[PDB]
Amino acid sequence: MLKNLRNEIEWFKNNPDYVYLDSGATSLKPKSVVDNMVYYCNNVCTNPHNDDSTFAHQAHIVMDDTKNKLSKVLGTKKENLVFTPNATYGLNSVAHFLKPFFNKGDEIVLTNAEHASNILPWYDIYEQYKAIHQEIKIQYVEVDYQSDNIENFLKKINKNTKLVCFANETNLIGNSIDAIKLASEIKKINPNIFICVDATQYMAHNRMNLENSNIDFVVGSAHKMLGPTGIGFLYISSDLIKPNIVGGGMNFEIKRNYYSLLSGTAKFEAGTANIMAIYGWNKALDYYLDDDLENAKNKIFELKKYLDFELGKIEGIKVLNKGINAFNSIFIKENIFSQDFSSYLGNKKIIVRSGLSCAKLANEILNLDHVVRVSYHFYTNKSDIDKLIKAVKEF
Amino acid sequence: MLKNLRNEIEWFKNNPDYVYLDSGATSLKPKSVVDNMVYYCNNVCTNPHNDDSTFAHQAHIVMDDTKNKLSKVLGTKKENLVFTPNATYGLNSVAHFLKPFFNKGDEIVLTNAEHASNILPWYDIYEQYKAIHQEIKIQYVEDYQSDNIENFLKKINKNTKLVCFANETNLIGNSIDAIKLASEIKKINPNIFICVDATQYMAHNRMNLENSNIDFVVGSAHKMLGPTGIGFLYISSDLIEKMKPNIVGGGMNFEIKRNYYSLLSGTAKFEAGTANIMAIYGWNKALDYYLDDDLENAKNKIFELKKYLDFELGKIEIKVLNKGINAFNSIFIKEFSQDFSSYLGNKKIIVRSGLSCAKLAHVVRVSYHFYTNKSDIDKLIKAVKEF
Repeated sequence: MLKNLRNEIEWFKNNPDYVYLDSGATSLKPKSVVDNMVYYCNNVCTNPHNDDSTFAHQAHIVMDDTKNKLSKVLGTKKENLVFTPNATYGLNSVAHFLKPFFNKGDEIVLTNAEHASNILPWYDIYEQYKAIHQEIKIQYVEVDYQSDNIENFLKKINKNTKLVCFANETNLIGNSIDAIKLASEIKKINPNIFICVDATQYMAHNRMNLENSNIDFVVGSAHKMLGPTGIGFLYISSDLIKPNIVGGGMNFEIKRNYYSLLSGTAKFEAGTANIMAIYGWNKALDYYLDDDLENAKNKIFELKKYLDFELGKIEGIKVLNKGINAFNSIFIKENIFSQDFSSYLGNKKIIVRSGLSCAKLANEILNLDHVVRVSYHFYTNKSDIDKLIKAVKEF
Repeated sequence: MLKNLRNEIEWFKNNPDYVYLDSGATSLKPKSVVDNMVYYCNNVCTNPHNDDSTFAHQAHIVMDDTKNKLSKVLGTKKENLVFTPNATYGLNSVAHFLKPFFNKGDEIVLTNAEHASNILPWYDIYEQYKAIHQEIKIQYVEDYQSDNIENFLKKINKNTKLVCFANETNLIGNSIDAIKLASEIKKINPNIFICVDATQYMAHNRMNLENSNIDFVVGSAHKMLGPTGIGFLYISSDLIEKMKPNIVGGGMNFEIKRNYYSLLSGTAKFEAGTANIMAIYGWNKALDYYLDDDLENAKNKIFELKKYLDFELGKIEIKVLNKGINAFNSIFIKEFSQDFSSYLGNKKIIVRSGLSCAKLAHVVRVSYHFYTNKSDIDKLIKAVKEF
C-alpha cells in the first residue's frame, strides 16, 4: 500500500533529521524490497541457469512473477520484457539493434530535454555512419514545458525519419508526453518508423498500456521504481523479437564458427541475471499495482503547487517548471549558483541535486546551465517540503 | 577469516538439510556482504552522480574503497579497474574495444573449454568481418591435465591479433598460468591482445597484474563471495585512452552539444549509467576475505576433498573425467546426468547438469569453494551409493 510507504521505508527511521528530495536520481527502498533480497542471499542463493532441484526452480518462479507484475504495470505481456542492467544499457541495445537498419538520409528526431542516455547512444550511430560515408542526421525537438509537445514533434518527422526517440517524463524539466498518442501520429506519417521511449521517470510514478501501442521499445529502471539497483527492463514489440550482448543464457546451440539464438526473450538476456534484484523488484512492483497510484500522484501534484507558490514569494527564487503537474521542481536563486545553494541545503540536511541532471542539452529550454532539482516520490510529505521552504528563507 | 566462512554464511542455517555443490555458478554469501547492502538501502540510498551533500559523498568513498581492495586482490591500481555489470558485459566490451583493430587474416586464438561469454563475443567479430569480406580466423586450442602452454604457442603465429583464454575453466577446472602464457605469446608477437576470463580464477585465487603482459582481465562477484549485478574489467594503463566504450550515457560524459559529445577520462568513460552501489557495498566486505593470508591453504584443503571424492566416487558403478588435476570442481557421469542431478536434488544435493555454457564437445558437476566441508563430500558419496 502506497499510503503507508513512509512507515515501510526504514531510511526515514534511521535518518529522521534528513529531507530527501533527490528521488529522481534514486528512490528510497521499502522494507519488503530489502528483505526479499536478504531472503535470496541467505535462504535461496542459486543460479537461474539451474533447474535440476526444486531449490533451483524457486528463483525461476520469482523471475516470472516479477515479469508478470511488470507485464501488468506496463500493460503488455511477460513474453515482451527483457531484464536489462539499467535503462542506459537497454537504450544502447536498441541503438545496436537498429544500427544496421539505417540508410543514408535517414533521420533521428530527439529532444533538448532528453537524458544523456537518450542522446549519446544515438550520436554513436550518427558518427559511425558519417565514417562509412553514409550520413544520417539528427533533428532536435525544441520543448515548451507547458505543452503536449505533439505538433512540436510532428513538425520534425518527415519521410526520411527512421527513429523517434523521446521520453515520457523528462528528468530535469519534468514535462510529460503521451507515448501512445504521439506514436499513432508518427505511424500515420510513416508506419515504418521505430519509436523508443525513455520511461525511467514515467514508470517511477505511473503505469502504461503498451499492448497495441505502435511503440517498439520502452525502457526503464528499478532504482527509481522503489526498487533495487542493477536491474531494469526493455519492452520489444511482438514483431521485432539480434542480441547486442552474447554469452550465457542466450544460446540454443554453440559449435565452431556457428551458434544459434534461443527462442523468446531469453536471447537478449545474456549472462547470469541479477536474481537478488529480481527478488527486490518483486516486492516493489506490488506498490505499483495499487489503486491509490493516481491519488498518490495527485498528492505530489498538490505539493508541487504549494512549493512553487511559496517559493515564488521568497525573494530571489524563480521556479522554472511552475504551472505543470510534474514530480520535480527546478528553480534558481538569483546570483547564487545551484552547486552552492545545494551545498547550503545539504548542510541543512536537505538532499537535493544541482545542475542540468545529465540533461546537458536542456540549457536551451531554461537558458541556464544550472538548476536545483527538488524531486518527489509517493513518500514525500508536506513536512519535507515545509523544511525546504524554511531553509530557503534562512539564506 | 575463510575458515569461519561456514559460520558467517547463513545459508547453511536456514537450509541445513541441503548441500551446495554448485558454487561454480554462484557462491553463498557471507553475512558481512548482505548486511552492508542492507545498510545502503536503509541508511544511505543515494545516487553516486550526486556530490552535493554528506550522504551523497559517502557512496563515492565506498566505491573507491571497493576499487582499492580489488586492486590489491589483482595487482595494478584503481585507475586500471572498471565496474562492469558482470563478466559477460566486460568481455563484450573488450570485443567492441578491439573490433576496429582486426584485419584480413588476423586470428583470434581461443580454446575448446571456454565459456559462452568467451566464445560468442568473438564469433560476432568473425561473422562481421566475414560479411565485409575481411574474414578473420579463429583458432581452437584442444587436454585437462596439461598446462596447455605449448598447445597454445603452436597456434600463435604472427598474423594473430588476440588470444582470449580462461585462467581457470568452468567444467574441467584446468588452470593455465596467464602470466606465463602472456610472456611467451608476447615473445613470439608483442602486438597481440591477451584477454583472460578470470571469473573463476579470481573466485578462488588472487592475482598480480602490475608488470604483466595481459591487457584485459574480466570477472564477476557472485562467485567471489559477493553479490550479483557487478563485476570488473581490467584495462592496461597503456590503452585506457585508446579504447572506446560500447555503452554511452550518463557518468561518462564531459559535455553534450548538438551532434557533439566529449568523453570523460580514465575508467569513468567505460563506467556509464547509474552504479550498483548496493553491490559495491557488498563487494567491499567480500574482498576482505580474498585479502587473507590463507588463500593457498584453503585451496589445498579443497584439493584434498577433490582427491577424496575422485577416489571414493569412482569405486562405485561412475567415471570422474577430471580426476587427477587439482581443482575446485569435479565432473562425473552415471552410465542420464540431468536425471541423476534431479535424483541428487531429491536427496537435497544441489548440483548442476549439462555442459554449463561450455557447449564444446552432459555431465554432473560438483563445484567447491572455501566453505565446502567434508560432510558435504560424504553426503554426496552416500547419496550416490544409494542409486
